[PDB]
This record gives sequence, structure tokens and C-alpha cells, in this order.
Amino acid sequence: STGSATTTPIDSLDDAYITPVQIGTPAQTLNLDFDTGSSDLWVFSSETTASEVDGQTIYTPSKSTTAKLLSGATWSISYGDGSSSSGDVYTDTVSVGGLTVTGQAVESAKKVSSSFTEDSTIDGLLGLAFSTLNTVSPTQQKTFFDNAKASLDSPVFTADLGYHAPGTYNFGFIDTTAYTGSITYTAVSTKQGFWEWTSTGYAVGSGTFKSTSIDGIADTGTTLLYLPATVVSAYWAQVSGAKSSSSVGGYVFPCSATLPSFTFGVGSARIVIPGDYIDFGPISTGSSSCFGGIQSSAGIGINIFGDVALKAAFVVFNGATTPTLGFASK
Repeated sequence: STGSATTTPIDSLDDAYITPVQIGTPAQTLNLDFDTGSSDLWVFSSETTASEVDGQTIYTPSKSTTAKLLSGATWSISYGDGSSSSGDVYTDTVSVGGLTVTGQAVESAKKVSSSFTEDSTIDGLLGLAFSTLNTVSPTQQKTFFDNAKASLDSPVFTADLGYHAPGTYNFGFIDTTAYTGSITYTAVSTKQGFWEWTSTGYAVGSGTFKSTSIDGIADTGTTLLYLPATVVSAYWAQVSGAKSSSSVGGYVFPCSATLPSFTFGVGSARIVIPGDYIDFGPISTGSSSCFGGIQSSAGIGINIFGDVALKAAFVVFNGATTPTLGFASK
């Protein structure tokens, strides 16, 4: 089997992407944030504290004839931006882009933090990291991909995120029309539960390539590109007036700037992030200070190839017995 679904930016900045997901019988369609940096499929639901719901579409398990309470199971998760959610668990039928999994753990939120409430466009998350990170207790649950894998034509999914435009998540096949040139595959460590790999270096604008190993994770659920402070300083040094602002929480730059590209290495191959992808717009409405899309990972504890980087590529998440990651230009 295969599946194919369109993923759409939630706003004009590509702050996140939502993909429609069918849950239950009859189908309830929710727009979920597909997140290769976590491993829980959780949703706003009829059980979510009322004051914490503001415009999201909810899953109502009592209206699904295939929903069953997973007795005794609970979940609780915290994310890198300080947000969190928790609740109980149902199993139900879940379909993405025509690919159906029966008995998928659907984690129903009883509580969500303010940032989730405040974002009316995201109805929940669909985790696509390794199932070892799933938070359900006392019996850990598998991701949608893990459950689907054995049925797929090939044990893969691909992310093809758009810049200020829709893109595609495919399951079970590689669309050879969706990229240019060849796909370069690189080793993955699953030791931390992530799609963790090592980039071979970087270049700023038309500058020379610096060969250096940068360990990080391919994370569709993170907006920006978080890299070592040395790398990030080298980038922003090429933008007149750019500086790190502790009050804003990262590098800012004059909105009048033209940003240089940023290149990262995948083996002997190179992915070029155009400068415009690195502009996240005014820090507050009407400001002429703009927020940068490349930020320091110092104090995160891990480098993160978030959407800024991934949207410049066609990315293969290869879930074969020994997982790997593939990157192509597009």
C-alpha cells in the first residue's frame, strides 16, 4: 500500500504545516502537524478542557464506532518550545492520504498548554520519530508509520515541504518526479529516538564550503534551523546590522536586508537554502527588525534541521531495518 497527502503552511511565514488526517468511523478529519521529532499522535478532543479549546477541530471518540478506550493508558508530553499536553488513549482507525491503519493509538488531550490553545490551525500532532520516544504509559504505543510499515510497498515516507506553498507527505514510495538529480543517503543513529544524522559542513552565500561534522536531527515539527553558535555567527556576520538580541530571543536583522543563502552538506552533496527562506518577518507587527530563520542551538543540546532546511530538499525517511535519511535538491 501507499499514501499521499498534501501538507499546507498554517500561515504566511511557514511557521508549521498541517496535513489532513481521517480518524474513526465515520471519518473525523483533523489537521495535524506531522512531526519527525516526536512519536505521539495526539488530538484536541471532546475530552479537552473547554477553556483550552479555541477554534480547533476536535475528535469525539463516542461518535466513532471503531474507537475503543485503551484502558489505563495515559500520556504526557513536553516540547522544545515549552509547550505541553496530556490525556488518555483510544485506539481507532487512522488514514493519511488513502493509507489506513487500524488499531492506531490516538492520544486524546484532556489538557493542552496555552500555545496550543492559541493556535486555532493545529488540531494535534502526528509523530514520526521512533516509537521508543512514545509517551503512553504503562504500555508504550507505536507511531502511525511503525504500524503502517509492514503493509507499505517500501518502508519509507518522504517529506516535500513547500516554501510559502503546499507540499506533500508520501508513505510507501519515492516519487521520482518530485526532485532533481539524485538522492544522497546518509547514516542515521536512532540512539536518542530521532532521525539523527551528521551533515558534512556548510557554506554561507557564495563562500567556500567548510568541511565539518554537524550532528543533528531532521525535524519537520521545528520551524527553524538550529546550528552551533560558530556556524550561526558566521552566517549572520554576512548581513549588515544583524545581531543577537537576548530580549527578542535570537538573531534579528534589518527587514531591508537581502539575505544570503545557506548551504549544508549531505555526504558529498549540497543542499542550498535560499536567503528568502531564512526571513521570518517582523519581530512584532510593524517593526523593521526581522527574525532570523537560522538560530543557535546552544543550550538546546542538539542541532535541529527544522523546516527552514528541510523545505529546501526532498527528504526520504527510510525506515528499513537499518534506517537512513536521503536528501535531494528539488
